[PDB]
Amino acid sequence: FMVELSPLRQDFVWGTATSAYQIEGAVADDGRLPSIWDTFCRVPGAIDNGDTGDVACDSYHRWPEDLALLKQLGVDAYRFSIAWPRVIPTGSGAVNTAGLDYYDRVVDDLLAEGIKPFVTLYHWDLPQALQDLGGWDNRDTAYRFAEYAAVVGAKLGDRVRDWVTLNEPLCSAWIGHWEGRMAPGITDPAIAVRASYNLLLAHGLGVAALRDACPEPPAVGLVVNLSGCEPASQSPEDIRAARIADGHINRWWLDPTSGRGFPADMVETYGVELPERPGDLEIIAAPTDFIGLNYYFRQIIEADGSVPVLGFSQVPGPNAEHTMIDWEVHPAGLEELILRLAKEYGAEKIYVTENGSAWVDQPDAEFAVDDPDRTAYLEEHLAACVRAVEQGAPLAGYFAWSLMDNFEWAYGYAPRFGLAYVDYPTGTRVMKTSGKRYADLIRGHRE
Repeated sequence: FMVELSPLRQDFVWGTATSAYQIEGAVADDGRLPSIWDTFCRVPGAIDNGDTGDVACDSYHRWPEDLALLKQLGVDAYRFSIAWPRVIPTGSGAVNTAGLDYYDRVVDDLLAEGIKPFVTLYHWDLPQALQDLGGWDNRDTAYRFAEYAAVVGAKLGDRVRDWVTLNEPLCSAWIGHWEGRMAPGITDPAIAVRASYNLLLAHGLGVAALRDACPEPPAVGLVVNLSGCEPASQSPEDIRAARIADGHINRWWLDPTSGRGFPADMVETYGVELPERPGDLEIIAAPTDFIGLNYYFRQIIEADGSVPVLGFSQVPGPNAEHTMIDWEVHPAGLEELILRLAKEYGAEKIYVTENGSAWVDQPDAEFAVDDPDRTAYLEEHLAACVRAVEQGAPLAGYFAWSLMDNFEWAYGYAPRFGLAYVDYPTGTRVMKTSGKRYADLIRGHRE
């Protein structure tokens, strides 16, 4: 199968994405202080194989090697994140000049190569100093986030025009504070629900901070990892359970940012008093210029009385094709979610801010990798994007996760998502077949 991209407008944005803790390393260099992910990597058992982000791809010191990959791809845009503890290391007060200078240089270099920066402010690396004050269960953290947004926007917002406040708040809130599988490893539904609230408040305060501080008017959006939630059977119980999952995974984030309040069925499900103050709903519903869809899989849901509060469990998806971390391959789910954002939520501009897959790579001695399953996943999901556009969706671009292999959180380095292979001992990056195919597809679209 070879995807046909001609239905996409010529001003479609072709991109690829990374995040700071996953690639930068240099965790103690040039004024950086620890994040909650530094701390989590010191907890025995938290990360598969005892991996850490201490070195990762060493992109703090090897940024030109990333830029070389970006030029080889011919992407129009690069989505990367700013490390809060590199810029305001304690989360309050003093700005770390050297840290902010790094990102200033990245922006200039990208623009010199004709590549637009898409900047994520928060990609999970909360300063540990703020976690020591209660983290996202302290409303003050949202105001610290807004201050950080204003610092970064004032510095970069003459050149950076495209901004993400938070990446995947579901992961920060539910996986970081309910499941405990991501930093800070808390397992408490009440803390988790309050954290989800303060995260959404931080999003809204951050939108306002960027519009106030950027020298040129910013386009700002939230990034959410959505999954269609489908019942394992047509029993009334499974249908209802899948709808609760839909609230937990999708509507909890989309409804209040769209001005529809928090979904009443989920408020009743959680039974947690939201830490709400007058005016907060208007802040959370701050007007945005796009919505960022991260998509990897749908979720098949069954009713499950053994799961406290939620009463549902994910079960395996039925498609034969699964990635190395057992994520079902289902490109139709990407088409469907793009259309749901356009139709049900009236989204005026949608980006696929992440999509990609991890497979076992077999490099040769010079790190060349032929990755046919990663390539096929890419082509099939691009075809789903094309179908959504043909049905009227305002899809403005697509960002491949990821530019190169990197630290995949509690999985460690085992799942390689890169379009380019990374030899971690040397930092050598070598484009895989998938990345070369992506470059060919971009070129063919522009021709």
